[PDB]
Amino acid sequence: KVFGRCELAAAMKRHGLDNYRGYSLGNWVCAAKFESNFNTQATNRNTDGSTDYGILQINSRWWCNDGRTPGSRNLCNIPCSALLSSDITASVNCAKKIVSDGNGMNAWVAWRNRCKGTDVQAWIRGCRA
Ligand SMILES: [Pt+2]
Ligand SMILES: [Pt+2]
Repeated sequence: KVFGRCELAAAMKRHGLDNYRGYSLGNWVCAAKFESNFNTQATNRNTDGSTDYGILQINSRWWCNDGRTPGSRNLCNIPCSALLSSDITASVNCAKKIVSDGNGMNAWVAWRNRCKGTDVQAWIRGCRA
């Protein structure tokens, strides 16, 4: 599924991301835009043996188990295929775990590089809610 920005904002808001650990909703929508282009099926298969999965491009070395990545920690306790679902709940829950395990949104390179310190509210501006 490829989300619209406002639809994704509403789904993320239903799952408690607005102001989760001090990160406003627009930050999360912006991260998804630049990680995956809002595409729940996105994958990036890396040369290090790992793969990035789903709307938030969560990596298979630390966070989810794809069976094939050296050094697997599976800290979200989920198969990586769960992060390719059309509903975002597993990706949201794992994103919350990523932050809970010592990280800011700095854990997402696209957030640091394309959302950090910008007008992230542009991603929710004009959305119904
Ligand atoms: Pt889909
Ligand atoms: Pt939730």
